[PDB]
Amino acid sequence: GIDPFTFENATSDAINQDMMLYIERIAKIIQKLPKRVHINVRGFTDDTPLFKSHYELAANRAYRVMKVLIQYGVNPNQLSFSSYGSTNPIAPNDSLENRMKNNRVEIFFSTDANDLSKIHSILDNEFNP
Amino acid sequence: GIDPFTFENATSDAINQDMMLYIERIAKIIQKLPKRVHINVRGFTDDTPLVKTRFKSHYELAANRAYRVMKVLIQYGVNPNQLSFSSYGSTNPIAPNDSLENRMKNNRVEIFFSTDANDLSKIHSILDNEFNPH
Repeated sequence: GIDPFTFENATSDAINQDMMLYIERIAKIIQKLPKRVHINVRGFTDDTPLFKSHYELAANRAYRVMKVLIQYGVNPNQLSFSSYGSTNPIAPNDSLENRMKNNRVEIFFSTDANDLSKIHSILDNEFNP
Repeated sequence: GIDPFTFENATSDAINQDMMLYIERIAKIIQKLPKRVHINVRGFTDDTPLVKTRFKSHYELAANRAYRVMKVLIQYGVNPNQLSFSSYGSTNPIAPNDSLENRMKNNRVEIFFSTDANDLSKIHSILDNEFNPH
């Protein structure tokens, strides 16, 4: 299914060419969804020491991804972004591997139950050969 | 006292030079505020039916207005963590949509501050210092 947008280094909001292409793919998918469906782009970090806060770094990540989605044709009306800083990690900040996991941006869908079926179907088909 | 960013007509999302200069003043003030104060950049339209535009609803036009203003604030150094944008479409007009000149007033972006009661005083002072200097 949809993987989060991972960031290569703990302290950067830079998006490499591979994630740029993956954001483009998701943008195109988003434009197939019902118009009443909105997308919240959520930014997170690990607890790597530092940007004057992890909220700032997360916000930049999320904002940048949102900007890329709009560049590739997602309607701004459907979009928002949010920063979660170093909170709500995918995994404890134990290892290199777990920390790297936590530096990411995730897509949340806002949908009624009818459109939820339609998103589900589109995503199930998009990511299953 | 502090005016909205008013757009040129019912369908424009263009930010002209006068508006860039005004957005820059607001970016300046934002960077002086307490870190706990956040800013919501709100976009609006009149209720004129959309013609000669790209732009399938007033919500989409209002969103691009607000988004574009927000991008400019960030260009001028406002921290994205303190920012969001919201589209209100043709809702919550400032003027009745009864005449052409009143409708034109509704095509705007407004800056909302999110603040606790203690920081509110600091914001007021900062706004005063910028927009009523002496």
